[PDB]
Amino acid sequence: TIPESLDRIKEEFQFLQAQYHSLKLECEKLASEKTEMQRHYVMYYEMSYGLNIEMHKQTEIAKRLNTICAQVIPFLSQEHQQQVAQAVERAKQVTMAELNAIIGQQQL
Amino acid sequence: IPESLDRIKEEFQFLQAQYHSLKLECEKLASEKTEMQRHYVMYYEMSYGLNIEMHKQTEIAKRLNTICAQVIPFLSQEHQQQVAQAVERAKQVTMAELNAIIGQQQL
Amino acid sequence: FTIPESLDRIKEEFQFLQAQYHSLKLECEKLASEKTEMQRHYVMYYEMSYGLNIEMHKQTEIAKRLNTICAQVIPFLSQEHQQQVAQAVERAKQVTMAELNAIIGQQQLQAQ
Amino acid sequence: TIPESLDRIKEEFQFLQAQYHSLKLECEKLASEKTEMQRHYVMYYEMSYGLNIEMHKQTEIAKRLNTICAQVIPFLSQEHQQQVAQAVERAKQVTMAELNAIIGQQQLQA
Repeated sequence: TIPESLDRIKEEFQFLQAQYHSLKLECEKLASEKTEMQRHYVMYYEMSYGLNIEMHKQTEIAKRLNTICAQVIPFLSQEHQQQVAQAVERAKQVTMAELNAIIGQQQL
Repeated sequence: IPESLDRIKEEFQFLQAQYHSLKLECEKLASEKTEMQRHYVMYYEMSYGLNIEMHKQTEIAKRLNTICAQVIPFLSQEHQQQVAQAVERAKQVTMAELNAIIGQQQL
Repeated sequence: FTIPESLDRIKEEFQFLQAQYHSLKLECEKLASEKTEMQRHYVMYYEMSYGLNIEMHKQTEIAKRLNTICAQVIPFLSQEHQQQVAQAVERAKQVTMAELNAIIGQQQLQAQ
Repeated sequence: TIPESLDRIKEEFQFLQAQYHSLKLECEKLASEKTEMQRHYVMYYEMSYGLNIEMHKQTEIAKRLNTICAQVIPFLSQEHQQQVAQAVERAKQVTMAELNAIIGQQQLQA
């Protein structure tokens, strides 16, 4: 009709307007979340890089030390060689037990 | 009257345009946040998985130092000199070396 | 934005307009009746105007004839008497408003 | 439901406009006409009155004249009475032809 159509238009307006509102807040939350996520992302990236360097360094040092020991072993007594062989053998034996054990020692 | 209906129609176009644009931008934002959440997760478990190996290598290193230091006084006086210098040579890493290894590992 | 203050404007103006259309319609609808009354009264008074005209001319001519008669047959009578009749004729052709009022009042109250 | 309703409003508003316009027209024309009929009504009312008066006058005069003619009838000749009675009977008798004729005369006269 005519007086019932004019109310229909305003009703539709209030509804649509509400939609734009909720959408706006919802998108604001997306700005916040995306930003925070970005911060954390870059953070753990830098972590990955910096730790990768260290890991590589320690691997290298270890390799070197093993070279020294392996090339300095024959310059020893037989009874010694028999011992340092297994000593080196277990020095390269590292388990998650010891691992997390010293992890907590590091964090505390 | 007729100059007032067009206010309704035009303002409506204005509003729906706004809502449409905001919808588009918002969907783009969902895609973005989800994508960098994926990236974040990836680099998180990167951090963890690398940290494990790092501490592992550190521990191996300390142990090796222990042996090569405790089997050093059972060594020769002219030899202990060589081995000590060698130990202090091994625990010494400059950026050039690590660079040279990084390049070597990614090909 | 003033979309809600604009939406009710057209409502107000609408019912305003249709109110005017209503009032105008009843006014015109009455105007038809009044007009038909004017017309009817007109045809009545026209018809009666004509019908009365015929009678007026008739009685005019009758009176004329009768005066012609009385004057023409005036000298064919007594000498002392024609001077009386000659006066009766004068007072006859003289009609006063009082007499009129009398005749009308007689004519319309015998109509009841 | 929006772009199909706005045009509906505009359309029916134009409709209403047209309606009121036609009505306004008929109203004006009815004012003019009703005045035209009221005027005629007045004119022929005044005419009715003005003719009524004169008719009544003539009828009264005729009545009196008949009275006189009846009164002096016995004072005339016995041979004449039988003529003047007939004369009066002919006078108070008007046919539509005489009406027609004299109306014609009074008209083409002035």
